[PDB]
Amino acid sequence: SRRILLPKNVIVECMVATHASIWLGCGHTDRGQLSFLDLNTEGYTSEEVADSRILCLALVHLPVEKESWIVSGTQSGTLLVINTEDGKKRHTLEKMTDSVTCLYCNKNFLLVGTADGKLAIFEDKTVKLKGAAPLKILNIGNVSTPLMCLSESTNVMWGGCGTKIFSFSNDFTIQKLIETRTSQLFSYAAFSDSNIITVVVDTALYIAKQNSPVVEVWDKKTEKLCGLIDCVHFLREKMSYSGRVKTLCLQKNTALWIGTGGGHILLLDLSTRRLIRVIYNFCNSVRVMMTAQLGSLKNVMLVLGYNREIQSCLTVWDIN
Amino acid sequence: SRRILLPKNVIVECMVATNASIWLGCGHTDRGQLSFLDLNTEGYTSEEVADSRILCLALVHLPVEKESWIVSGTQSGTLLVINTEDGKKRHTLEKMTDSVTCLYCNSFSQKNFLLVGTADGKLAIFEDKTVKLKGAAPLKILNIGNVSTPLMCLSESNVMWGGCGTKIFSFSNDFTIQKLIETRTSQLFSYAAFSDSNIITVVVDTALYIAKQNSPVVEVWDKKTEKLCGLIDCVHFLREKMSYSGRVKTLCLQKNTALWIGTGGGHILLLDLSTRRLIRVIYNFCNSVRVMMTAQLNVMLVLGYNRKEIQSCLTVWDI
Ligand SMILES: O=C1C[C@H](C(=O)N2CCC(c3c[nH]c4ccc(F)cc34)CC2)CCN1
Ligand SMILES: O=C1C[C@H](C(=O)N2CCC(c3c[nH]c4ccc(F)cc34)CC2)CCN1
Repeated sequence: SRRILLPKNVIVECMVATHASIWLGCGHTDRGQLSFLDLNTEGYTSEEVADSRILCLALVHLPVEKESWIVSGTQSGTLLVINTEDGKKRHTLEKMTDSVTCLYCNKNFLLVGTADGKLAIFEDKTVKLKGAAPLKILNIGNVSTPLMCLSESTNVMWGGCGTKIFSFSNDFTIQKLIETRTSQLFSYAAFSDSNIITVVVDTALYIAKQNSPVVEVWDKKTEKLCGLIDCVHFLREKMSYSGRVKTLCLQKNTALWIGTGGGHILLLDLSTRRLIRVIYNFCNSVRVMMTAQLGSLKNVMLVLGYNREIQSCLTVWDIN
Repeated sequence: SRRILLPKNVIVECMVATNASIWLGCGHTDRGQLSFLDLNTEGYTSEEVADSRILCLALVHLPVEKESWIVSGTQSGTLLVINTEDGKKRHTLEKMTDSVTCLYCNSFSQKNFLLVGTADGKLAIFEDKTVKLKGAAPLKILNIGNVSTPLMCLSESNVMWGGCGTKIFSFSNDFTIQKLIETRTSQLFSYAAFSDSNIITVVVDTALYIAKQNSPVVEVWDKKTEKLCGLIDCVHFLREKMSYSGRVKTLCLQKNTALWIGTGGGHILLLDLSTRRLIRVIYNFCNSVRVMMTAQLNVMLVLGYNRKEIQSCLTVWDI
């Protein structure tokens, strides 16, 4: 494990590693600032690239053309595309009707979730073209529901929109549309009515909600709540822990990492439904937890957390 | 509303309401001490009536015979029966094979019965007319558990429900266990450790609301399907001073769709069972809630204590 300290008062909204260095979208500013951290030298440089805050980052790599583009999704709905080699070669795709609240890479596609519950689908070969429009736009929700996340079993894709879990495929038509507010009977009502912030797909769908210590477990086939993981109880068995879930992350098979707003990390064995390890006070608050392929067969876990004046830290370890 | 302080260091294990008055079994002693509190004068009297701690109490009222008997279940298995009018009229019934952990008066159409739950998971049944007979033997003894599982609670809505270990049992007129639900399976939704704990209380309404030992979770079970149909987590109800354990000590159903939950921290939550929402919260009512029951003269009686010195209080209020 190696801990890299970012420059003081830097806030990271989003993060994307490149196959070592990471591209970061900054939250300490109202404009669109893109930063770049060299994992080796710990070198940090930044640039103001867009008028509004960069909320999402997706790296779009095109093998046939041997080109990689870093896509930034801003608060105003801008899709800014910068070439990873030459930064001078940059442009914007069709501007979204609302904030870009999600960016995911799926033939390959660039999926865009918006604050008004829309999903824009671009193909790899379309990302390269200025002002390029999507193949289609899926109106899943409304202006009061944002499309926050996307995931896959690792075809069939799963995403979160408001309090709903949705699935789509090759045809790009909504298949499963599960209302999760139904968990109110087993979970605390306020947590059930919160918007889905993250989704992880294994044998079931594990979902986290805004300001909630409860991870809801849903069956993919029955479309019913088949379980609950309450971080408040896993942490207490010091008593003041909010246990709010900020990040959900699957490791291989039957292992789920949970990062809390109070800066704790819990690892659960899904096969035995038992807490393996808890890392208390990892930092003051855990923000992002993701897997990254950094080189040839170099697979690593990245944790972004911050301390209390803000001090953001990036922890790196080999995912065994 | 009013607060009646008991003499300093008096500990109440059990209560039964009967001026308005209450019979108390004391927990500040290793012998059987039966107390009496006049709820009007606040007058307190007690007497050492048995050799071991009184854990349970029940009033057996025979309106035909025009008599009333207070039944005390002790730590050694004694069922001591005392006449409420003449305390010199007293006798014991057949001694139980272990501690008396539950006493309840129920009716079946119409006959009335005294139900005796034991620490070795047994249920002895005595018809009301049997209770006035010295050394009387029960009508039937049902083995629902073992020495590890105490029959801790008994309730009704005629069908009797109870809890023995982590199993919920049901029985009717025939006195034969009908439904036997394993609750350890709440583990998928509830925190496993809470699911594995023994049942300490059961309330019967449209569903079964069960509390478990050292648990902030009220498990809600469906009588017809015999499957979990809800959870009421008191830690989250109290939080939305975040350090509350929210451990359930008592459950008491008030009239039509309203449940009172008394916690170890001295808090009382009131929930509307039809809207599943919280009506009222009484934060730091006392330091810790022990007993919560309804008495027809109508009134809600709460027994709490504050703490080398213990001060028990009784709070009474018109419903
Ligand atoms: O769809 C399925 C998958 C089910 C399964 O095997 N699952 C899903 C439910 C999961 C779950 C519930 N409660 C938990 C508490 C802690 C914890 F780590 C995990 C859980 C455990 C894995 C079996 C039937 N069918
Ligand atoms: O026969 C029935 C009635 C059941 C019902 O209607 N119930 C049970 C579940 C209960 C419940 C869940 N979560 C809560 C949170 C607070 C609170 F006060 C109460 C609850 C109250 C409603 C349905 C199946 N079986």
